[PDB]
Amino acid sequence: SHMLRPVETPTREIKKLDGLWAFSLDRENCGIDQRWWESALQESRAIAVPGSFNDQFADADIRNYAGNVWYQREVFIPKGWAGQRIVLRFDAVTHYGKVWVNNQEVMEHQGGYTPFEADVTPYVIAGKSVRITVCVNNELNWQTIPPGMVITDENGKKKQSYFHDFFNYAGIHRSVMLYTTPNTWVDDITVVTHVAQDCNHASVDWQVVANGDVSVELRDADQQVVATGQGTSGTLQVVNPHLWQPGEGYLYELCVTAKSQTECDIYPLRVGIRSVAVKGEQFLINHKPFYFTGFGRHEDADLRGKGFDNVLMVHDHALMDWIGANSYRTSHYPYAEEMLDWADEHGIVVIDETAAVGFNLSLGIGFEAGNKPKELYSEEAVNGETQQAHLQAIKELIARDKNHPSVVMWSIANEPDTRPQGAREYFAPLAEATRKLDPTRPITCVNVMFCDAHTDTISDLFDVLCLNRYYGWYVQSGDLETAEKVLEKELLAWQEKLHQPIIITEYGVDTLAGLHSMYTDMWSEEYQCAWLDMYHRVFDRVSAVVGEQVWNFADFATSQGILRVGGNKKGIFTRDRKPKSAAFLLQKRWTGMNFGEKPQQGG
Amino acid sequence: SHMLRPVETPTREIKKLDGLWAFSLDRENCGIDQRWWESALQESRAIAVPGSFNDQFADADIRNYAGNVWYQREVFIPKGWAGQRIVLRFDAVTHYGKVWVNNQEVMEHQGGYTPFEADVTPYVIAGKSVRITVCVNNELNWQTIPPGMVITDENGKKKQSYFHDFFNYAGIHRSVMLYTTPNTWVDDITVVTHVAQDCNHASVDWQVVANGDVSVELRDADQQVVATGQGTSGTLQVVNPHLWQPGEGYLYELCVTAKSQTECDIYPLRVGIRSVAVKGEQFLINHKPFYFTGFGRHEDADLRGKGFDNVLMVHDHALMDWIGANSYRTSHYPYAEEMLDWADEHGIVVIDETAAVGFNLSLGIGFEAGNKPKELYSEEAVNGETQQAHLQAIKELIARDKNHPSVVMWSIANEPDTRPQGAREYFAPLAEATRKLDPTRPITCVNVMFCDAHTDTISDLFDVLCLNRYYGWYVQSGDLETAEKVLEKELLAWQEKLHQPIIITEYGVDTLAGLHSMYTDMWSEEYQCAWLDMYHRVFDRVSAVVGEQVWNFADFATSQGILRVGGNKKGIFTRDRKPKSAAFLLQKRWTGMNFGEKPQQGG
Ligand SMILES: Cc1ccc2[nH]c(=O)c(CN(CCO)C(=O)Nc3ccccc3F)cc2c1
Ligand SMILES: Cc1ccc2[nH]c(=O)c(CN(CCO)C(=O)Nc3ccccc3F)cc2c1
Repeated sequence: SHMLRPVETPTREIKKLDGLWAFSLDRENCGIDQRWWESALQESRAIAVPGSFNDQFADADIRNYAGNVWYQREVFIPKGWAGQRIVLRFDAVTHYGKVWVNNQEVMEHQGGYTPFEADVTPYVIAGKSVRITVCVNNELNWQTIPPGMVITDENGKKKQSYFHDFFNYAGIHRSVMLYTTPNTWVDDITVVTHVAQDCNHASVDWQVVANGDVSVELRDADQQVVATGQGTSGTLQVVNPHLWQPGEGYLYELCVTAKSQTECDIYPLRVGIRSVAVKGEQFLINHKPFYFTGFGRHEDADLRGKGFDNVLMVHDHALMDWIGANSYRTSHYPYAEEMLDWADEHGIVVIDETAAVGFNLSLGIGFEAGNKPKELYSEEAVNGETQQAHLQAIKELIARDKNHPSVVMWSIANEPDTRPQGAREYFAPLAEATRKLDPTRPITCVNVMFCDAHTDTISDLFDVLCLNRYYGWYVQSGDLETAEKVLEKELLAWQEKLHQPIIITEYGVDTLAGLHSMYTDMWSEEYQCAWLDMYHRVFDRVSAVVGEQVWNFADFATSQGILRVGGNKKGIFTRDRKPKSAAFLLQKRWTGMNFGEKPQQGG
Repeated sequence: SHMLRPVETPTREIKKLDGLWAFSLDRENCGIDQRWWESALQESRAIAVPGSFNDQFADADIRNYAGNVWYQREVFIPKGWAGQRIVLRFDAVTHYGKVWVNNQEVMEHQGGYTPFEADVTPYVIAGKSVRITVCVNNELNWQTIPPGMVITDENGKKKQSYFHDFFNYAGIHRSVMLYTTPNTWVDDITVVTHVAQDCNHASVDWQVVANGDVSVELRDADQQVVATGQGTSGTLQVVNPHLWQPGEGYLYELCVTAKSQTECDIYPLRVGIRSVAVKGEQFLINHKPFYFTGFGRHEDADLRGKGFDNVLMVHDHALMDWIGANSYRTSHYPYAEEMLDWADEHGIVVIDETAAVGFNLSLGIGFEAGNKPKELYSEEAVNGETQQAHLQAIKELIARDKNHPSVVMWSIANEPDTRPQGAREYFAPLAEATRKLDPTRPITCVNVMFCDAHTDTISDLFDVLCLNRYYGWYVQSGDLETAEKVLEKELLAWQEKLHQPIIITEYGVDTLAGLHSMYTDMWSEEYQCAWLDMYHRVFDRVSAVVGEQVWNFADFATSQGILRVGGNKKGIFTRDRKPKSAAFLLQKRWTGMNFGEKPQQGG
């Protein structure tokens, strides 16, 4: 369906992200049989909502819970919403959630990171109080988008196992909200920006009205009409542009309007006039070679898990600003739009990624049998339905983010095993579909290291080569000398094989804050510096390398294991955002370069 | 003035705590002169708002900034607030704030932990947007509630000095909002709940209205009318009840109804049926010998400072609950109301405290530079204005929390130096006025240790004896063997002198998380455990001691100094809420007792 971020013009939001809701588990899964959405959640406890439910209660049982949980709260409908289209919207409900407005089911959704909404007008009376019950499921299987395997022992007690690194946090991670629109209302927009060697060109507009005549107009930062248009679906505006630039991110405003014989609708969409294209080994932005620096990030912090927070966001962007990072990838799932809005406004360049991580049965900490399917691409494991769900995930992401200028490329997935035979058969259609859905952005699929230049089967189907490389860590452990020979050899292989622009989208080493060593070995702050330093020497020798995104700006939680010391420690910053010495290393290299430009080969 | 916690039926809130305001510093203090509230803040940046401005940007020059900062924001006013009361309310603006609606100065407030509000109807138009500018000041001087001394050096820059331990966080710490009201509006309510010997008794209701007849109806949790009152002036509803007990905390809902011939105003007030008093050497909640357990706390956390957070609140309470804490103190300032709303609902007992802290001038080892007034109570320093401002502080807090059943006691001040001359003539009037503001709750002043039995001039004026003691820490450094003698010798010296209930409001020791020592010495977890043990042993032998609160629940930030290792480390939990070995020690002692019941000497 159509998706537009709610703003407040003839429209209005009652946030209802207002924190406190009632909360209780369903350990027996009799919540639907007993119709819990019909009565006050019995035996419930307070919970904060935008957030993960796992960490809020310092309870291991609640944290490791698999299955259904229930949220609930009563809210008032603004009396002034008398005759309006009243919509209930969840910016995210991790993995699955079903919604009842007082014994009337309105929604159902299967993906944890994108919004779903429903017209609740016929089920809400303006000025009264309603009972909103959400049932949330945090289970993964071979058709869910991060694939997964829910294991159930002889006792019936379920247990979630997955193939990605980060912890499987669940719950309502983002805002829920009631919002208003007139019965004639803009409900879908699509803007393509074009540019021709930086003096003028056009923005195609494509508008889906909920039954109205649409007019449109483009406004400066100082709010003046620089262009104007009429008609529905089709338009091309022409300009003398202030281009959206990685540095500043100048934004115009396209004000879309929907007119009945009786009702108006005004929707302002921030627009960034910029071109994103690949030419050979280069990633051109506004027809200029751009060099990515920054992080693979995560949505993760103490207490709130993947729950959104404005302070966290403000702080992290201050940090990424200080350190000199010009980019990042929404590591492994669509991030909260607030992030993309920030990126739009501050000129931050983003690699937007689906939640499609886990395709791989070969990332294992060995020697626990842990029978996984023997065929990755097979009816048991990654099958036709999976491909659909995957396709669906791509659709829902693009539908949401197609208009963000900050997004400079789509990432279909992260580290699938591309060796097995069905790999190319599974991904080819997804690469073609993605291009259909958005023709205006280069496409990528993040590559795991054991599917190297000689064994990978998929990378030619994409535009930019995004590599996850750990030479000197998981392999050639603690050996910088040989890791460097391999890294550079593998990069040159990829260069000559595909002649695409290479971005190292992951490189980093677990590092204990405060672990110092004269011998500069693996888990020490000094090693993290020596490692990163070595990678950088290599990158500056390889012309096709067009980007470097360190594996993790900050330590994050993972599933328990012998590889993970209370989580992943590849953070440049700790989880409470305190900088390891590598932070200062990067700030020198990144602030030291000419902005958005690859280093001549040496200082 | 009149303060009511906004709730939602004939009233509606659009929370302006939509994080992301415009923010800037005014290092030239020329914003007021240049009328910054008239246009958009130039040289601004996004800031999340609830929460301190200090830490959001990982910047020292902003963290330590003293002077004025500016918050700005725009907000559409709801169409449905057609001809209604529109009230702009800030739950807190640390220290000072001046507010402008577009160009209209609508507000001004000194005090940082209590709300203020005003009617903005004439300056706002429903259906339109309005610009909101807030000038926030963090400066502290002698006539301020947290007293202090700002020193402008030869250069044009200010540098704040103060006398309390915790860091001087500032900014908009709590919810800000627009909330609506009919023109006939309840604007004040006061409730006193008398009980006697636990079979039955009534509640006086007394309230102020904007011209409306009041239908006062008391309700079950089940919404059944268990009593009814009549008349805009008060009542006595004498029925047999369900007591608000510390264990579970039952709650009645007294609905207050104001009426005009044209408009009707409904307001639900949470009412906890309980009595509180001092009887000899006992604290009697519902006529029961109680025993306080818990912490002295602080509004403090990573990144956000003293800014409120639902997750943080949900988690901390999960901890206190788990560890066995049945009570705590709003240490050194009025906390956000949510904390008390939560305490009411969960039967959490709460010693409410004013921001009166810093009244003392001998409070450290200063190696550093002379002049700091000579006479604490003197026109130089703590004087007429300062007793006024102090009174004003007692007023506002009580005007807000007089109806919170969790509040079982008022704390006038913290660690005042009561040896100088004016000490007794200063606190006597305030001690008198407080009871005159609320005679339903006992009152205390938290005592510093160098005012001890033979030297404190001011304890007799209060009902309960609250003592901060570090006998094994600041003095008798690391000698549990003598620290015991002194402590008991001291406690028994207090008992015989005043014959009041004794609560140790502060007892704890700095402890580096992860510092272990076979020698069980200072700043080691082992020591912290041994120290707290030693105290418990002494409490267990003084029949007068009715309450124990460990020093801080969690490590927090302080001003820079030799005694503060990256902040006060006296937390039982670290700042990110990870427990020190003392947590499990307290766990066993606290949950191990009978609820609200002192051990039988020993145990
Ligand atoms: C050349 C080669 C061959 C085999 C490999 N196998 C691996 O597992 C990994 C680690 N992998 C990171 C991959 O980039 C990870 O994320 N691991 C993980 C997570 C949860 C449980 C157990 C786990 F090992 C690297 C790897 C490299
Ligand atoms: C018997 C005696 C005599 C003199 C003393 N002087 C002190 O300072 C303290 C410490 N005090 C806690 C009081 O309970 C504190 O809060 N200190 C502080 C804070 C910031 C900077 C420097 C600082 F010393 C105790 C104390 C005891």
